[PDB]
Amino acid sequence: TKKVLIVEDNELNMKLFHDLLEAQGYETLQTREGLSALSIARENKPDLILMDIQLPEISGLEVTKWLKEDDDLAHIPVVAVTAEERIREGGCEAYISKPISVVHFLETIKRLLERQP
Ligand SMILES: [Mn+2]
Ligand SMILES: [Mn+2]
Repeated sequence: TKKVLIVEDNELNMKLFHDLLEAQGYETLQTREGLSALSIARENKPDLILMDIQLPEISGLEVTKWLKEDDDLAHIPVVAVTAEERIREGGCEAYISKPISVVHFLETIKRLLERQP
């Protein structure tokens, strides 16, 4: 089963993302903090990271830089959740804007998670 690490401080958004991903048969890991996301990634090896760029304590883009600096985490695709240029340059594979489109969101994540090994 593929696992998606969701980094989102907002309860409503976290629940929406979790519900949508669970419906697809994916397992999820959850946290509201950028630093914790790094720790969790090293302890549970997620297959994709859904990163809110607008976290209250830190920029998700700075967290993404730390991910790319780690030899074990650099390969994990990161999808930014923003409220394209900056995100792509930051190391994110794609971006999802809010209000999010359910189909666009799922298509984007499946495209990155479901490809021949
Ligand atoms: Mn948020
Ligand atoms: Mn669940």
